[PDB]
Amino acid sequence: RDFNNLTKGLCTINSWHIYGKDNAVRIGEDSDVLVTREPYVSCDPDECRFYALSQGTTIRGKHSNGTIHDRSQYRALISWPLSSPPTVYNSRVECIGWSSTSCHDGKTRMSICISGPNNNASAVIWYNRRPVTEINTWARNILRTQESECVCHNGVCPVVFTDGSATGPAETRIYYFKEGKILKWEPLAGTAKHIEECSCYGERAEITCTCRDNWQGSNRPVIRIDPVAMTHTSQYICSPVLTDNPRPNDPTVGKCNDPYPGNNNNGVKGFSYLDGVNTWLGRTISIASRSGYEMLKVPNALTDDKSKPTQGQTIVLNTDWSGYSGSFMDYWAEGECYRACFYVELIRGRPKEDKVWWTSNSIVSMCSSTEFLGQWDWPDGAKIEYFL
Amino acid sequence: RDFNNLTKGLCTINSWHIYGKDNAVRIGEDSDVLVTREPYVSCDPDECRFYALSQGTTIRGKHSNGTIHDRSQYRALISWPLSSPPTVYNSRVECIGWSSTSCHDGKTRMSICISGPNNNASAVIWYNRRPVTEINTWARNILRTQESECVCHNGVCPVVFTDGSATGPAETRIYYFKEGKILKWEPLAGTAKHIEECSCYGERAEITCTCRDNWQGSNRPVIRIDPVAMTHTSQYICSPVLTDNPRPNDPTVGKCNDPYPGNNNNGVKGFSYLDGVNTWLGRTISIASRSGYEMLKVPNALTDDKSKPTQGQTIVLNTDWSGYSGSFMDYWAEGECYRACFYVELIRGRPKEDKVWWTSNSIVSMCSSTEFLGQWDWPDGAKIEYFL
Amino acid sequence: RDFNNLTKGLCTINSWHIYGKDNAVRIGEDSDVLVTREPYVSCDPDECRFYALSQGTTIRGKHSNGTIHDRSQYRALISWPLSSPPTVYNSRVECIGWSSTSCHDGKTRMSICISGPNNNASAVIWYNRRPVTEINTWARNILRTQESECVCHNGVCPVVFTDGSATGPAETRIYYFKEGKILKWEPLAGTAKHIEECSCYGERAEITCTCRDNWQGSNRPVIRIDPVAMTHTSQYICSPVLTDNPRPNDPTVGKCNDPYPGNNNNGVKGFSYLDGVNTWLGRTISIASRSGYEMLKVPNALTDDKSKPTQGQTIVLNTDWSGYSGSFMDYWAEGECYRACFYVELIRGRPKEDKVWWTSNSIVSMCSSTEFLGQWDWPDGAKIEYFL
Amino acid sequence: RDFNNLTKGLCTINSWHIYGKDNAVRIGEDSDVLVTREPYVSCDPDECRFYALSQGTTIRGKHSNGTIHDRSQYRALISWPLSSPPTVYNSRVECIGWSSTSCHDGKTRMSICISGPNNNASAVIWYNRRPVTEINTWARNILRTQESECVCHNGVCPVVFTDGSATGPAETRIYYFKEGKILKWEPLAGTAKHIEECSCYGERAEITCTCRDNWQGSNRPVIRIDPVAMTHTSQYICSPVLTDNPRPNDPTVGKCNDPYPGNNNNGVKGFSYLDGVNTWLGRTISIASRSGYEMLKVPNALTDDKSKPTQGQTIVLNTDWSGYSGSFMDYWAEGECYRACFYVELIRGRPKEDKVWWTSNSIVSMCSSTEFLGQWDWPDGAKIEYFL
Ligand SMILES: *[C@@H]1O[C@H](CO)[C@@H](O[C@@H]2O[C@H](CO)[C@@H](O[C@@H]3O[C@H](CO[C@H]4O[C@H](CO)[C@@H](O)[C@H](O)[C@@H]4O)[C@@H](O)[C@H](O[C@H]4O[C@H](CO)[C@@H](O)[C@H](O)[C@@H]4O[C@H]4O[C@H](CO)[C@@H](O)[C@H](O)[C@@H]4O[C@H]4O[C@H](CO)[C@@H](O)[C@H](O)[C@@H]4O)[C@@H]3O)[C@H](O)[C@H]2NC(C)=O)[C@H](O)[C@H]1NC(C)=O
Ligand SMILES: *[C@@H]1O[C@H](CO)[C@@H](O[C@@H]2O[C@H](CO)[C@@H](O[C@@H]3O[C@H](CO[C@H]4O[C@H](CO)[C@@H](O)[C@H](O)[C@@H]4O)[C@@H](O)[C@H](O[C@H]4O[C@H](CO)[C@@H](O)[C@H](O)[C@@H]4O[C@H]4O[C@H](CO)[C@@H](O)[C@H](O)[C@@H]4O[C@H]4O[C@H](CO)[C@@H](O)[C@H](O)[C@@H]4O)[C@@H]3O)[C@H](O)[C@H]2NC(C)=O)[C@H](O)[C@H]1NC(C)=O
Ligand SMILES: *[C@@H]1O[C@H](CO)[C@@H](O[C@@H]2O[C@H](CO)[C@@H](O[C@@H]3O[C@H](CO[C@H]4O[C@H](CO)[C@@H](O)[C@H](O)[C@@H]4O)[C@@H](O)[C@H](O[C@H]4O[C@H](CO)[C@@H](O)[C@H](O)[C@@H]4O[C@H]4O[C@H](CO)[C@@H](O)[C@H](O)[C@@H]4O[C@H]4O[C@H](CO)[C@@H](O)[C@H](O)[C@@H]4O)[C@@H]3O)[C@H](O)[C@H]2NC(C)=O)[C@H](O)[C@H]1NC(C)=O
Ligand SMILES: *[C@@H]1O[C@H](CO)[C@@H](O[C@@H]2O[C@H](CO)[C@@H](O[C@@H]3O[C@H](CO[C@H]4O[C@H](CO)[C@@H](O)[C@H](O)[C@@H]4O)[C@@H](O)[C@H](O[C@H]4O[C@H](CO)[C@@H](O)[C@H](O)[C@@H]4O[C@H]4O[C@H](CO)[C@@H](O)[C@H](O)[C@@H]4O[C@H]4O[C@H](CO)[C@@H](O)[C@H](O)[C@@H]4O)[C@@H]3O)[C@H](O)[C@H]2NC(C)=O)[C@H](O)[C@H]1NC(C)=O
Ligand SMILES: *[C@@H]1O[C@H](CO)[C@@H](O[C@@H]2O[C@H](CO)[C@@H](O)[C@H](O)[C@H]2NC(C)=O)[C@H](O)[C@H]1NC(C)=O
Ligand SMILES: *[C@@H]1O[C@H](CO)[C@@H](O[C@@H]2O[C@H](CO)[C@@H](O)[C@H](O)[C@H]2NC(C)=O)[C@H](O)[C@H]1NC(C)=O
Ligand SMILES: CC(=O)N[C@H]1[C@H]([C@H](O)[C@H](O)CN)OC(C(=O)O)=C[C@@H]1O
Ligand SMILES: CC(=O)N[C@H]1[C@H]([C@H](O)[C@H](O)CN)OC(C(=O)O)=C[C@@H]1O
Ligand SMILES: CC(=O)N[C@H]1[C@H]([C@H](O)[C@H](O)CN)OC(C(=O)O)=C[C@@H]1O
Ligand SMILES: CC(=O)N[C@H]1[C@H]([C@H](O)[C@H](O)CN)OC(C(=O)O)=C[C@@H]1O
Ligand SMILES: *[C@@H]1O[C@H](CO)[C@@H](O)[C@H](O)[C@H]1NC(C)=O
Ligand SMILES: [Ca+2]
Ligand SMILES: [Ca+2]
Ligand SMILES: [Ca+2]
Ligand SMILES: [Ca+2]
Ligand SMILES: [Ca+2]
Repeated sequence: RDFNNLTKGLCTINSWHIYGKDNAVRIGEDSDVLVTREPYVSCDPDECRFYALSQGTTIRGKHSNGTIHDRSQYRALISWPLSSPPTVYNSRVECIGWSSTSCHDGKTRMSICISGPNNNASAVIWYNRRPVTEINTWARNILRTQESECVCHNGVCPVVFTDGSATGPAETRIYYFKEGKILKWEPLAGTAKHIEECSCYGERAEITCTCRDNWQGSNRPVIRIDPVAMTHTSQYICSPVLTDNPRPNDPTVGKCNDPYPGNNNNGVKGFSYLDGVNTWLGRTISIASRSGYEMLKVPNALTDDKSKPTQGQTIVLNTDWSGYSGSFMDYWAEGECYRACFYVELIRGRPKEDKVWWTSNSIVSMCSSTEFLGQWDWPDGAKIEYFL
Repeated sequence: RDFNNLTKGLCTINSWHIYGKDNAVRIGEDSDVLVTREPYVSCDPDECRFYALSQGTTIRGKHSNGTIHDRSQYRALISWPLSSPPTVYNSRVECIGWSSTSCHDGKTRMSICISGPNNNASAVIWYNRRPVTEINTWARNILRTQESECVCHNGVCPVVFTDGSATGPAETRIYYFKEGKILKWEPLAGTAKHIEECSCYGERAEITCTCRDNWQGSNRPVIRIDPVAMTHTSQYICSPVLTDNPRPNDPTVGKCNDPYPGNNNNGVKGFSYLDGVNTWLGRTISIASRSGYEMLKVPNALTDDKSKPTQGQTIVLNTDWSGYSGSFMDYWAEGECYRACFYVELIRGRPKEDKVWWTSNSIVSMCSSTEFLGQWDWPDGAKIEYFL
Repeated sequence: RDFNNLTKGLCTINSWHIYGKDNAVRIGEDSDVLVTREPYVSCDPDECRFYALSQGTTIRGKHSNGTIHDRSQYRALISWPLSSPPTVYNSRVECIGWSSTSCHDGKTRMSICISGPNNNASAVIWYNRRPVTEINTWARNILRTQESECVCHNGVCPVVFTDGSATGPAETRIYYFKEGKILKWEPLAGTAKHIEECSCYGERAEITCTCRDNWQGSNRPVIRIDPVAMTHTSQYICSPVLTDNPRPNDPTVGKCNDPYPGNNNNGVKGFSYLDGVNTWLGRTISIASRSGYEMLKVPNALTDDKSKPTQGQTIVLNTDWSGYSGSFMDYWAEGECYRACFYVELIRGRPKEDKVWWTSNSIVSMCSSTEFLGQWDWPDGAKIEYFL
Repeated sequence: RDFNNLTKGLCTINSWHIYGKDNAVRIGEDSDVLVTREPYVSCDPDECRFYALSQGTTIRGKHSNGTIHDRSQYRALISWPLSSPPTVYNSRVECIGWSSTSCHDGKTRMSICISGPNNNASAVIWYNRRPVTEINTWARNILRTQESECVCHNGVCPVVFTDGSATGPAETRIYYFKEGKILKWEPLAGTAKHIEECSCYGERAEITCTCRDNWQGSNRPVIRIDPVAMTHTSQYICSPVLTDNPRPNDPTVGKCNDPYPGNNNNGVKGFSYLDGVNTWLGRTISIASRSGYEMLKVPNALTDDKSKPTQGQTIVLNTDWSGYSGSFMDYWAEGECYRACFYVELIRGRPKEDKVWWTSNSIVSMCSSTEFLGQWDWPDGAKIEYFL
């Protein structure tokens, strides 16, 4: 109807309740479930759906062999009903490509897919399910974007892209789209030194993105965007509670304007909700691999370089595989505040489970509760041996 | 449009006509049908659908091994088109969890799913397909609810929950929700001594629930709710025609305010329509197991401790497996009265049929007729041997 | 919107064009297609769909063994998109039972399914997808109905039922329903001596049904109904071009008011369009079995006992299996006349092809053209050997 | 709402961006994907879908054996969601037949399917999903049409048909339909000597069709239609850049009004966008077989007999199989110009890959960009060996 405006603040997060879970790998053992990875969740004014990058083959299909690879001509951004698995028969293709983002502006949806060879990729921006704008690679080195939803404010939907090295300085740009057209773009500014896969959310006319510094940081870079002025700033989460992976053990003091050292050229897409005392960080339990997942309440994590946890909640046990994680919220829910939500990608198969030739995942998603709810762990649930 | 009000009385039940049957286990022998249990039926103003707790795997899938277990992280409340089987491709997830209830208030639907470990479960109340309220376990011992539809009156939808022992006194609460928010809750009152899995229906601004006294009763406890005053009473069906299972043989006089003895710590979800002479009780034919199913007209069963049958109808032969049963009605049908309906869960597999490693069910459902219709029996129809 | 009225006459039939074909058995060899039989086609104001009695199992499923049987608790009337096959995932259950009819009155649809044991069957009449009326068996000997669409005029939808012997006089009734309620019913009148499976159509406020005299007639009985006066007449098609099956060879003079002799206690559901010179009869090519299918223009067939063909069109070769056939028309099409249509059930499996343990069918459907179109034959197309 | 009018001109084509890709053969290796061929794409005012001629069997199905054949009673025009594969469960049958065309006029869709034996075929024209007009074969030698979308202007939708020899002069007709009824038809005029499978598009009240001269031409015949005057002209693309297949090597001067010689009695459906300097031609890279695919910017190709490429883009490598290609545009997109689009049919199986007994394809589709985008190649992606 009218463009949505980020007029509410976040609800108080006292715990996390189960929101969605598709048990895709369990079900796909004996049904036509597509192989995927890089999932996320995004809402329309009347529905919330699961999203992911399909690999263009079912898990039991022979073409599942080799799906550990990230970029192929057989990938596409698909969406499907909440908590259902991504099947051949219920998956709606939003666009073709191996890197994506998508968000609804209140009137209709914008989806972006990047495709092409490493030195000649291009982004196609779709709006109202039609292609509207295209952007060619500017650094000719894997043009790539969020892998989770973007956020809109009065028609303006900022999106973070990176083109260039994954192990040195790269060329990150913040594009401001409206109805799929480019209003403006700016090069990354601030103190974040490397940006990849931003996880964003909005509240009170401000959009916050927690990203991945693949080059040197084990703390996460943060980009805060003003969608009206179409400007931004960047820094790192100050807190010593490190949230990338792999990462060194937690120190007692973090870094606010530089990558916290110890691990180079690697990382995992992640997220956080930075809202004063109502601050919660997500991270893998393991400092070595994408194992387990927990939420930690770390008051003022963004600005306090000595901030430590005051509460927490385990989402996935350290004895279970996790993966990417990102933020989304139902901006069209009732009430006076936006309920923070996130999803965790539960990766199965290669490289951790190499008895199978494929790599896929299932999804688990939670939203915040003002109650202090009891906790459960939520594993993918499949038995690899069944696939042998 | 407007909240539905229970303005009609029940139609006269002179017999039962076939309403729906999904033949899920038969069909699922060679199609992607989800393993389920704890099914029910519930209507929206423009459609009636089947509901159940999925086990997050197909019947032929290898992950079907172990589905005799009731609570796992892979369960979810799903709904699907009337008389179709619950397939991977047509099942809509309403929420995640291992205990549920759901009902439409005339404007939109409220669904409730409980999840978590035994000592830390929580209920999430969804309204208009969005999470609205959460309730943490109060007795830290398997927070659980109806496993069949709730009933609404002018926006108020009462729901019965139990937390605590299944073999001694527990903490049952009646919650009064409106638009997914809690208006009030009260602890169970009256003479019912233990409450589990209430089966409810409404007529003339009163909601009647027939439940399961797992601890000591072979007669069924009854909770009658006033959704306007938001108050209730409880007692037992007085009739000597005992309807739980397992149960002792029928005596000549029942008990009105105490559990009828003979069988402890066990039972099955069941239901009844208590409307003076127009009273009909459902029960398994077997007093020992979930075998067979019959409807018995027992005038004034609720208040007459010597009431015996005056008419009956066999639904499932004693040589066929039955299971849970519950009430629902299409509150949005035409006419001057509400047509009583019920479903019977036809459980197949473990523990009765242990040649297979799974446990699932199909559904059969009937509604009342003012005619005196001929009767047929309605078995699940599948051949276990085909699954070997 | 408003009830449809049969205000148009039939279009001139100069030939038949292909309308729909689902290739169900071919496709079902490797997909989840339900076993069916007794199919038909019926239109809603905005869509035309295929209908049939499912057997509650897929063709490749092990439960397909035994589907030669006509009445079981696993059957149901299902409908699905035009020319798609009846799959587990796209079939919508209209009601439960082993004999049916269905028709749209312009506002909504009425569907009728009969179920139960041979001596205690009952019909449930659904309207607007809700059960409204029930009728108990009156002769306690396989209450049965059309197996093809009924026809409505200003809300009144007549339906022909038969209860009683299939090899002697039976009790046939014409019920006049409106909004699923019984307005009136009358016992069969006229000279038709036995009635089963009527195939009907309407034009100019008159409904014509061509049925099956199972007891003695090889010519087909005809019931003409006035839906306003709610009265009818019956006779036989006078023409010597005999259209039931099995049947004796064609004579030079038929019978107008009595069954044409030669074959007893057997037959096949069939149809015709009786409109003066614009008269076309359908029939199997074989006089011995349900083999082949042809349309013959037989001017004044209904009233001329010496009428012979003046034109024809082969639909299915005598070297291919056919089966039931019936009439339907899209009463909501544009133009000044109703275009006559029909379907032919292409039965595969038992008893003619007993190397497989199942019995199913596919559907082929045609409508009339005012052009004189070239002809093709339309076989089921499946290879039984593939199923071995 | 109102009939669409071709009021815009083509957007400037500076490159081609990926639009859709269904990876049908890859996915169908382990899911119920229908065997097809002769695909295309066509838009409705609110959705764009993939179209193709099904073979009435899945790829893994045993009935896939023999699908190299073009005309059978088991074929049908089906459509399905953009970039999804054509599955048994998501494919909507538009009509029955082995040659087709389809287009939306702004209000509703017209679909045409031709069926029958070679000497007695007939076309049935459907409008608003109902059969409206039928046309009998006029030359009794494989009545055939476009195999890609038609184009409408103010309700008038011209369609090119050919009946007669494929290796000598034939009888081509241009039919002008409106609401599925024939307004007028004319015999082919101009200098094109043989016409088959026209690929059309519209801009500024003119419809341009690039077809296939199967008899003698390696250059492509072009028919330009005035849908208001309902008249046309025909010629050949003058350019020496030859675009049919097989074909001789490119000369330095082409032919404007006669077939360019060198290859007889063969060809492939193809297309082009003829718009002055904004002219782009599609063609297989191989001059011998349906291998590879490229787009070439050939300014004034239609009228300049010496025109050579000034820019290009590879779509499919010469080491990958291609096939048919055709034009379509989303006439209902926003903006001031129509964005040129095309699809390429990626044929797999027989005759090029005869280790399998079937012939099918997948689809890849692109639209133009005003940017100069980097290029990628888009193969079908399946491994034939997996099917052995
Ligand atoms: C029923 O359900 C309820 C609701 O969930 C359950 O109650 C919950 O219980 C949780 C577990 O006990 C609890 O979560 C913990 O909260 C701690 C914060 O609370 C405590 O501190 C504050 C502040 O002084 C007090 O006010 C408060 O009262 C508590 O005492 C967190 O500190 C916990 O997280 C830390 O521990 C877990 C291991 O359990 C780690 O995985 C996590 O990463 C944290 O520890 C690491 O990081 C810190 C920060 O840098 C380091 O100091 C520390 O050494 C650890 O570092 C190592 O490990 C990390 C990760 O592997 C690695 O990166 C690093 O390098 C080091 O190797 C935890 O979050 C909930 O808050 C609580 N909720 C409520 C409402 O009560 C209840 O138990 C359930 N009931 C039953 C019967 O089960
Ligand atoms: C065509 O269709 C029609 C329509 O369905 C068919 O007609 C129906 O026929 C039914 C079966 O005959 C009939 O159902 C029975 O009705 C009895 C009530 O009617 C009779 O009593 C009244 C009152 O005096 C009379 O007015 C009336 O005229 C009749 O005489 C019920 O009593 C029957 O239920 C009892 O029997 C069945 C076994 O058949 C048990 O399964 C059931 O539980 C009841 O019996 C148990 O319970 C009582 C109550 O405590 C005990 O007293 C008794 O000993 C039994 O207890 C044992 O078993 C239970 C269960 O296992 C166990 O818990 C306990 O411990 C003990 O071990 C039955 O309901 C329909 O009413 C009738 N309908 C109509 C409209 O006529 C017709 O036959 C069909 N035609 C054909 C040709 O098939
Ligand atoms: C391109 O397509 C066009 C369009 O379809 C093709 O043209 C069509 O060709 C058809 C076949 O030739 C033709 O159909 C036949 O029409 C006959 C009627 O036309 C003739 O008679 C009239 C009247 O005098 C003339 O005006 C007219 O010009 C013709 O001469 C029918 O009589 C035909 O049906 C009879 O024959 C077929 C066998 O071919 C039987 O299957 C059928 O049942 C009819 O014969 C039986 O029944 C009669 C009636 O009782 C008996 O008299 C007779 O002995 C047969 O009885 C035996 O068989 C039956 C069935 O098994 C059994 O029950 C009984 O006991 C006996 O054993 C036939 O319908 C179309 O009308 C014609 N259409 C047009 C517009 O022209 C064209 O050929 C195609 N082109 C190519 C190149 O292929
Ligand atoms: C990142 O992406 C960008 C964007 O895609 C990439 O840049 C693109 O690069 C393309 C390949 O280099 C280029 O495409 C070529 O363009 C040529 C036209 O440009 C040139 O000429 C003009 C005019 O003088 C100049 O202005 C311009 O600057 C260039 O110099 C075309 O001529 C090319 O097509 C010809 O070559 C290809 C083989 O590469 C053939 O397949 C094709 O059919 C053409 O050649 C045949 O046909 C002609 C015409 O008759 C004959 O003269 C010739 O001998 C060939 O004939 C044989 O082969 C055919 C086919 O098999 C057969 O039928 C015949 O009988 C003969 O056997 C080609 O289209 C893009 O334009 C360019 N785009 C842009 C915006 O720059 C960039 O490289 C990528 N970056 C990286 C790092 O990869
Ligand atoms: C979001 O905020 C903008 C204010 O900028 C609102 O957009 C005014 O809205 C009315 C109705 O659409 C128009 O008459 C104005 O011209 C609108 N736009 C602007 C840019 O001034 C918008 O309505 C708000 N969204 C919601 C849901 O209230
Ligand atoms: C079919 O015929 C009946 C005439 O009997 C029409 O029903 C009059 O229609 C208007 C609008 O619905 C009302 O004000 C009258 O009272 C209607 N009914 C009767 C029974 O008199 C009906 O509209 C016709 N159907 C169509 C499509 O025109
Ligand atoms: C466009 C692309 O390839 N994205 C990939 C991303 C990228 O490699 C990383 O951001 C370092 N540059 O890494 C991962 C990953 O599981 O780690 C998966 C993504 O598919
Ligand atoms: C929440 C839960 O576990 N419910 C289970 C219920 C419960 O055990 C009983 O109410 C006794 N407490 O029993 C049964 C059962 O088939 O008997 C199945 C339910 O899944
Ligand atoms: C209700 C019922 O059984 N109908 C059956 C019908 C019936 O036997 C016949 O009308 C003679 N009475 O016959 C046939 C048949 O293929 O011949 C199939 C139907 O399923
Ligand atoms: C109606 C029909 O058969 N069309 C066929 C067409 C035709 O043979 C050609 O136009 C020469 N006449 O050829 C091809 C082909 O792959 O080459 C496929 C089409 O199915
Ligand atoms: C089918 O059922 C019959 C009868 O029970 C049995 O003899 C036969 O072996 C069965 N065949 C299969 C393939 O199940
Ligand atoms: Ca399968
Ligand atoms: Ca890092
Ligand atoms: Ca009990
Ligand atoms: Ca007969
Ligand atoms: Ca040629």
